[PDB]
Amino acid sequence: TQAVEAGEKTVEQFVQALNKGDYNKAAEMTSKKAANKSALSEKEILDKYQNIYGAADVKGLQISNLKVDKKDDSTYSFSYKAKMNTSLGELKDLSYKGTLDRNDGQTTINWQPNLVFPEMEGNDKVSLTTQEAARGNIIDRNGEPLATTGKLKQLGVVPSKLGDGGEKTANIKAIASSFDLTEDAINQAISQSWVQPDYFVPLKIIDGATPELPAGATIQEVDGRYYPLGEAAAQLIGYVGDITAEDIDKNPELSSNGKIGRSGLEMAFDKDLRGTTGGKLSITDADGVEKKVLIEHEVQNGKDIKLTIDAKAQKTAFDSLGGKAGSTVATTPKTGDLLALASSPSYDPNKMTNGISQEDYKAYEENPEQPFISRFATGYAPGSTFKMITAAIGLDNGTIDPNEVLTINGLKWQKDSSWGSYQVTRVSDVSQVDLKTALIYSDNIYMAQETLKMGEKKFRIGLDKFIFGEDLDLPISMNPAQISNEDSFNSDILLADTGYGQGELLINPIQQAAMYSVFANNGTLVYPKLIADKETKDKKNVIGETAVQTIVPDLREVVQDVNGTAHSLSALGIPLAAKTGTAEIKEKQDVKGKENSFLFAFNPDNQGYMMVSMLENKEDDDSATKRASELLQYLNQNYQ
Repeated sequence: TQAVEAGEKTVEQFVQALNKGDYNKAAEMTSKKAANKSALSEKEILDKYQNIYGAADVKGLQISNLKVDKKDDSTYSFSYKAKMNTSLGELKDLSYKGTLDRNDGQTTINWQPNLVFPEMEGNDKVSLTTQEAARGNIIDRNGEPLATTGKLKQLGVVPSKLGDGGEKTANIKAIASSFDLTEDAINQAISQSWVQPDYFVPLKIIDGATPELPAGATIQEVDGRYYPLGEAAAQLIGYVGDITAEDIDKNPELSSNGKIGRSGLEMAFDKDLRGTTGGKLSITDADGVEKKVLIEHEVQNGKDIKLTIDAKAQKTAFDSLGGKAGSTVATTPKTGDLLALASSPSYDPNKMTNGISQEDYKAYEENPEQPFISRFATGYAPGSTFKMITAAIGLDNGTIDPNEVLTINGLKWQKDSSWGSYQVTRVSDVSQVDLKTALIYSDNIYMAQETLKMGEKKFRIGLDKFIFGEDLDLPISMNPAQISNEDSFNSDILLADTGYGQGELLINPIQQAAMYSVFANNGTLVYPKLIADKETKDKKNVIGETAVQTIVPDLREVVQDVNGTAHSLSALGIPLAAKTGTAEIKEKQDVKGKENSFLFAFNPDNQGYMMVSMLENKEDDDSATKRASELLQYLNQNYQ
């Protein structure tokens, strides 16, 4: 027991040193090279672990069922079960045996080749064969490809077949002026460090038809991840990149020369799409002949993933933004299917995954509009579109009378003189404002007064019946919506601002479509759904059915009334109930009013579609309503 406990400590340190990848520290715990001792020296044990555990990508060696006895006077026998993770999976239940050595006051391990793998003997070799699994596809609700693996036309140049002098200058100009490529980049690619005279230097990937090949140009069809919608769904789908040496260290089950999802659904579903690597890890004889198989299973390709996205609605919603900063969400509000998740501006995922220069990558990250942001998953102030929620809350608790008319004089209003130089501002000087007039003209002073009349307690009681604080069950990384920073406003000004969707509210467009869905389900909140096979989840009795059948008739007037803020949508001639809205943000980059334009619209007859669009930091004379004409027509025809 005095030395049997110190012997178990030596086995614990030897296993730990192998687990931490430091094989030299484990080799120094072995006895000298002999017949009754260790079979190899210091550096020989090191190189054997570094080769075998390195080729199989062994990681995470942990043991159990450790038992150390006593064979001779200076020899203790140990044994333990162990498991490890390799390139082909898990090595469950491995019976290890060995003997210790209590020479002097330092116990060592009589190392044998059976400590690498159980049934290894002498000069036994280890081989590993692997077959890479094809990445699964991402399809829409109708089977259209959003992210598939197919053949790509690769344009390249051979420097030897270009010209010895003078002729090479005309061909580089003949290739740059025929494939829409930089004239100074074709010369730089053929003059890198890795380039040889007779090599094939790749350049650009031809998307559609291929033009005529000048002197030196040639096409070589290669395979790779292709995104048909391109930038129209870049933030949602994402892109895949080359797997690095450190990516394998975190997960040894990745292909050593495969593709790994870097963002979006390609990364959130990287396990379901990459499949599993097939092959065999076998111990062989000294002559190279097979002996014992440790792991073996066939290659299993990745499973396809079907979304609720509509490829046509996704491209229309993105193109309607015209490259401006903004986002658009289209849903079927009765089931929760996300028809389109557009974010603009965007980046090219095909150029991203098929070799991108670091100059074009710097343009993406240095763009002040930030095309890498998934704006449908970024928290914003909902804007004065939120006046629907504050009105519906006000109708349930009996605070707001739909027929009561407030008298508002001017464009600015403050409660008391204690507000200092702050005033709630409206755009239309309407003297007699009731609830219907406040929703048509988008009056902030009306809801600002009705919120203070309602009080903070009754306001939050109605607000807490929504999805504030909840984490939506979606494969999209996002933060939960919040009413404010703390559990109390502690400010009449902050309370009034929250009334018309300002203040410290933070709700991303996906969460907005969830809350606004109560107007298409008689007050029942329907949670959004991205995967097609998911079950519809709902939250009944968020607002009263009385408040819905009172606001929705008024929301029709926001489109039909000649002074309605969404009157330009009445040109469509379709049954529409909409609600506009703006939000003024005070950013510090250029001290000036950055205003965000919002639009919410849905079909009030069949509740077939629902849309929430936004223009971030909008230009002058621009709005989300000016751009929603095309998407609303498509959703009205195909989602009745």
